[PDB]
Amino acid sequence: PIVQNQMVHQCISPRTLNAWVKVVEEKAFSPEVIPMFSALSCGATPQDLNTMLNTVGGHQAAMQMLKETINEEAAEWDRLHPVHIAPGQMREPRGSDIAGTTSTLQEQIGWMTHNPPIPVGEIYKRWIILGLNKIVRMYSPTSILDIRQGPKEPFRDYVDRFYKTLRAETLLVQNANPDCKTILKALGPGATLEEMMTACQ
Amino acid sequence: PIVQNQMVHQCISPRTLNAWVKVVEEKAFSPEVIPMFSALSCGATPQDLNTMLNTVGGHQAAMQMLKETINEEAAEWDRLHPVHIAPGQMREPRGSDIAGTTSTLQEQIGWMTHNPPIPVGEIYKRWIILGLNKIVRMYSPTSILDIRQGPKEPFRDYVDRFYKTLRAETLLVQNANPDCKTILKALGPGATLEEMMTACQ
Amino acid sequence: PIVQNQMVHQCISPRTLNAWVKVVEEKAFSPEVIPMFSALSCGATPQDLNTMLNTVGGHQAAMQMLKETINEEAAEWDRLHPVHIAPGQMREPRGSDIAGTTSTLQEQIGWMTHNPPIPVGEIYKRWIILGLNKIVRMYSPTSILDIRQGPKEPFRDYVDRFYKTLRAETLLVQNANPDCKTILKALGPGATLEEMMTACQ
Amino acid sequence: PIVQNQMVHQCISPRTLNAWVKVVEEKAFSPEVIPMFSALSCGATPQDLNTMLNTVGGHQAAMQMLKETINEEAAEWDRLHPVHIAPGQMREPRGSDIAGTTSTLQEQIGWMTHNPPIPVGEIYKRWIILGLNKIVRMYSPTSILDIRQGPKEPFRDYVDRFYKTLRAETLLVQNANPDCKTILKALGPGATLEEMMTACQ
Amino acid sequence: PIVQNQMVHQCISPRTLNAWVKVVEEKAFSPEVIPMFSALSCGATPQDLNTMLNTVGGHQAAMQMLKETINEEAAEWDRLHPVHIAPGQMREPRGSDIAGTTSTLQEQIGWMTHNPPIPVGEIYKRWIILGLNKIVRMYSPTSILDIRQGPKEPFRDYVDRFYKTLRAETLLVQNANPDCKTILKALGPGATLEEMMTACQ
Amino acid sequence: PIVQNQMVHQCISPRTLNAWVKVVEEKAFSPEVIPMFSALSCGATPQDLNTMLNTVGGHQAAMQMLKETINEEAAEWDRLHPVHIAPGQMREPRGSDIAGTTSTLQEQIGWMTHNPPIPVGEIYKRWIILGLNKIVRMYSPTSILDIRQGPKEPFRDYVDRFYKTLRAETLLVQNANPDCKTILKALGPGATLEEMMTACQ
Repeated sequence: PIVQNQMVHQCISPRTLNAWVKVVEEKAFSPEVIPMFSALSCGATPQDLNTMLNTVGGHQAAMQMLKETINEEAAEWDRLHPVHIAPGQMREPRGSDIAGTTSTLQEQIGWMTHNPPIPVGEIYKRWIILGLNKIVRMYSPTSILDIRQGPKEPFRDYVDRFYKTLRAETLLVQNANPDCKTILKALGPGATLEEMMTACQ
Repeated sequence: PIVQNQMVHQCISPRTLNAWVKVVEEKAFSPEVIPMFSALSCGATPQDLNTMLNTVGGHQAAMQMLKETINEEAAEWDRLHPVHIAPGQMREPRGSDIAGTTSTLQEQIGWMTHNPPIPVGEIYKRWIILGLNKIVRMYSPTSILDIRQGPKEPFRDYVDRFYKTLRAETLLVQNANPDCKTILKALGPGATLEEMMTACQ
Repeated sequence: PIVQNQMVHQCISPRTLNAWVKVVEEKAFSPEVIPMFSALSCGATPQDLNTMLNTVGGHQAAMQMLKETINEEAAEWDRLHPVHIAPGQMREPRGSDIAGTTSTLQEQIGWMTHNPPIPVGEIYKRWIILGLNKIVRMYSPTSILDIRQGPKEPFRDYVDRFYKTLRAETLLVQNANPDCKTILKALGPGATLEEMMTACQ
Repeated sequence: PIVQNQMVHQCISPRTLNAWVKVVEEKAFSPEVIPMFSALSCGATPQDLNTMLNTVGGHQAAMQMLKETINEEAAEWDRLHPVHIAPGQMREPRGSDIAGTTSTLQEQIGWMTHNPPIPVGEIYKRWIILGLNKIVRMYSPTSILDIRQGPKEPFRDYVDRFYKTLRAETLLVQNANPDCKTILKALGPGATLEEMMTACQ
Repeated sequence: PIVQNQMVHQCISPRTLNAWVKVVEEKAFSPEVIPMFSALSCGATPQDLNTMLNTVGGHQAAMQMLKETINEEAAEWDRLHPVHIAPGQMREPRGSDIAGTTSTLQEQIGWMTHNPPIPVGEIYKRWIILGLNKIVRMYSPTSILDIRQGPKEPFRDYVDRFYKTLRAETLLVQNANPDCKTILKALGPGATLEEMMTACQ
Repeated sequence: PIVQNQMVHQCISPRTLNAWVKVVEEKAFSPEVIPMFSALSCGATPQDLNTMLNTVGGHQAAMQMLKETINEEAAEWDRLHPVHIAPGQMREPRGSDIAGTTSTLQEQIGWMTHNPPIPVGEIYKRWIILGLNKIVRMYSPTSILDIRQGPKEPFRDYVDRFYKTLRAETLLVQNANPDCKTILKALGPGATLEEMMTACQ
C-alpha cells in the first residue's frame, strides 16, 4: 500500500495477505466479503489489488468473470481518456495500467503520489468491486420471493433470512406466516421494523 | 482511524477488523458487545464505522433496525443544523455526511482535523450505539421478573443471572429462595450486595 | 492509554482487549488475575479502565460489587477533596470524574498530562484493585484450616494447595500428615520452606 | 528485506518466515502459491530469497529443479554481462552474485541501494518465479482436455475446475454436458462467461 | 521495560505477559524455562519482574520458596550497602527497593536511567534466577545415578536422558548397556561425544 | 539483536523466541531447521544466540555435542588471535567472549558497533551452524545408497526422498525401478532433472 511516513510505499503485510485468503475460504462470495475486501485493501496499489485477487486459489469461474468486468471498465476508461514520451516525465495511464498489468510499481507510485494525484489504486478498486458485486449477485442462492416465514419460525429468524437475501440479491408482511401477518396487518401503516419485530415476538 | 504522528489517517487494521467480526459471531448482541464495539472503534472515521457494521454477515434484521435508528438521528441532526460552496473551503456536514454515506474519506478527515474539529466520527458512533442499545434490549431473552433463585441454586449464581438480565434489559430479596430470603430479611435495611452474598453463601 | 512519543493518548489495543476478556473467562477471580489486570492496564485512562471492566460479560454479581466499592472510594475522595469554572482552565476532578463516569477523555488526558500531573488513571486503578481483592477473597472456595495433607499426598502438592489457599484468602506442620509431621518436628525450629520440602520429599 | 526509514536493510520477520513455510505445506505448488511467494518476498534481498526457498523442508525434487533453472538464468546473465577491483569501489555482480551464493549481504545492500540501483533482489526473484512456474506446470494433475462437465454437475462447479486446470497448465462449450451444451449453443456467438453461467444455472 | 527511543519506560506487552504464563503452564520448572524467563524479562524493571512472577497461578510452594531466596539476597544487599533525604535528589536503594516492594516505578526508572546507572532491574533478576535455579534443582525428578541405558534403548535416547538429568541437577560409559559399553571401552581415552554416539549408533 | 534506529540493541522478541523453540519441537534436526535458525537469528548478539540454544528443552545429547564444536572453534580462534587493559578502552575478544560466556552484553554491543566493527555475533553464528550441520548429518536416518524407487512408487515421490536424503547427508537412474530406468537410459546423456521426471511421469 501507500501510506504516510510523506506518502510512501509499504509492503503488503502477511497479516493482510492471510486475512483476505481466509475470508474467501470461509465466506465465499457472501455479501459481507466486499466491505472486508475494501478495508483490507486500504491504500492499495494496483499491484496490491492484483496480489489479493491472485492469491485466491478457488472460485476460478468467479475470478475469470471478474477479469471480464475489469477489461470492460478498462476499455471504457480508454474510450474516455485516450493517451498520447517526454524524457523524465510522467506518462498518462491507460486502462491496463490502472489494472496493473502493463504498469510498473514505480509508475503506480508516481501516479498515486503526484500533485495532483492520479488515484489509480482507487480507480482500479472501484472496477474490482463492480465485478465482485456481480458475482455476489450471481451466487446468491435464493430469490426474495422464496423467503417466507415458517409455521413455527420465530419472526426474528425470518427477518434475518429476508434481509440477508435482499442484501445478496409490504413483501415482509405478505411473506410472514398467518399468525404474525394478522398481528402486523393490525399494526396499521407506517410501522418501523423494530415495531413489527416486537409485535410478532 | 485518525491518530497522532499531527493527527493523520491510518488504515483500519486486520486485527481490528477480525476482532469485531468475531465478537459478533461469538457474543451476538449480549450487552458487553457494546463496550467492545466502542473500544475497537477508537478514533474511527464514519467510513471505519460503516466498515465495521458492514463486515457483519449475520443478524441482518438487527442491522436493518440499526440503519433505521441511524436515519432517525441523521434527520434530527438536519433539523437542528441545516446546511447551505466557496472554492477550496470546508462545507458543513449533513446527517448522511456524518453517517458516511454521502461524504468522502477526505471530507471526513477534513472535518475531524479542522480547528475547531467537527468530530463526525464521534457523532456517528453515538448514533450507532443508540441503535445498538435498542437491539441489545430487544434481544434480551428474559424479564427481570422471571429471574428467581432456584431451590438449590447457589445465591451467587442467582445474583449473576439477575444482574446479567438487568444489564440486557428489594426485587433481589423478593426473588431469592425461602431459605436465603429469611436470612436476607433478618439482615435489616441498608445491606450491601457483598453483605447479602456473604450471608447466603 | 497514555504513553510517550511527549505523553500522548493511544487507543487501547485489540490485543489488550482480548487478553483481559480471556483471562477472566479462563481464570475467573483466582488471585493471579489481579496482577494481570494491573499489567494489562499499564498507562490506562479511567475510560480505558471502564472499557476493560465493561467488556466482561459474565460475573455480573462481582461487577456490581465492584461498582459498590468504587462508589465508596469516590465518596471518600469527595470528602477529602471538595471541588469548587475559569474560562480555558482545568477543573478539579471529583470522585465520579476519576471513575470516568462524569469526565471526558480530553479532561482525563488533561489531568494525566498536566504539570504537576493528576494521575486519575492510577487513582482509579487503586480503587478497582481494592474492589477486585474483595471479590477474590469472597470467591476463595476453601479455608486454610481445611487444607490438610492427604495420607499419600506428596508434600509438594499439599504445600501448593496451602499457599494457593492462603493467597486467595506452624499451621503448615500441624496440617501435614503424620509421617511428614514427624519428620518436620524433628527438623527443629527455624527451618526454611525449602528445607521442609526436601525433608518430606 | 530493504525498506525505507532512506532505504535500509530490515531482518526478515518470523511472521513472513512462517507464512511462506505454511503456504507450501498447505498448498504445495498450486498456482496461487506463486503470487503469495512474490508478495511475501516484497523488498527481499537475494539472501532473503534463499532463506525462503531453503526453509522449505519437503518437495526436494522441485527444489532441485528450481536450482537448475536458476543456474540456467545465471549463465545467461553471465553471457550478457561479463564482469571484469578498485579499492573501495562497487564490483559488478555475476549470476551467482545475483543468486546470492557468492555475494555477501553487504554487497547485495550496496547494489540494491546504489544510484543508479542494481535491483539484484528483483532480478533473482524473476528467475525464481520462472523456475516455480515450470514446477506448477509439472505438478498440474490434469489436462484441460479431461475436464468435462458431469451429468449432474452444476455448471459453476465445472467452470471452476476448467479454469483451475487452465491456470495450472469453445472448449468450454464442447466439454459441457448435453443439456447445458444445447442451451449454450442457442446463446449464439459472443456470449460472456457471466451469460453462459446464468444460462446453465 | 526500559528501552531506547533516550532510555524510556515501555509498558510490558500482552505478548510478553502471555508467553511467560504459558511457558510455566506448559514446562513447569524444567531447566529451559530459566533462559526463557531471562529473555522475556529483557530490560525489565523490578515492577515488571514482580508482574511476571505474580501472574503465575500455580506452583505456589515454589513461588513462596522464591520469595524466601529473594529476601535472603535483599538482606545481604542491605548488609553490604546500608542506606542513609535531600529535596529533589535520588535516594539510595535498599534490598526491598531492588525487589520492587518498597520502591515506586518512577524511582526504579530514576535508578535505571541515572548516570551512572544503578541497574536495579538486573540486580533483582539475578536474585530471581538464583531462586529459580534452586527450584529447578528441587523439582528434578531423577538422580544422574539412576539414568542407565536400557537393553534395547538407542544410545542417542539414553544420552538425551543423561544430559537432560545433568542439566536439571566416565559415568556415561559406566551407565551404558553391555553391548555399547564394550564398544565405548574399545574406543580408548579421549573420545568426543560425537565419536561415542557414532560408535554406538 | 542489533538493528538500526544508528545501530542499537533491541530485545529479542517473544515471537522470535517461540518460533525457534517450536521449529525444534516440530522438525528436530531436519536440514531445513538450519536456514530457519540463521534467519531467526538475524542481527543476533552472542547473548541472543545462547538464548536461542538454551531455550531448547529436548535433544540434550545434540546440545552437548554443539557445545563441544563451539569450544573447538573458540580454541582455534584463540590460537589465531591471542589477546593481551587501558582505562576506558575496548579489549580484544577471546573465543569464550565470542561465544558469549565470558563477555557482557555491553561488551558485545561495543564490539558489534565499533568502527571498524568486530562482528562477534556473526562469528559465533558461523561456529554454531558448523556444529548444527554435524548434528543434522548425524541424525540423518538413511543412506543415499538405500534410497531406491519402489515397484509402484511414483518417480516424483522417489526423487523427493532421494534429494531429501542427499540434503541431510547416475545414482538417481541406477536406483530407479526397472520400468523408469529403461525410459531414463533411453533419454541419453545430459538430461536435466525436469526431463527425467517428465519422462517417468
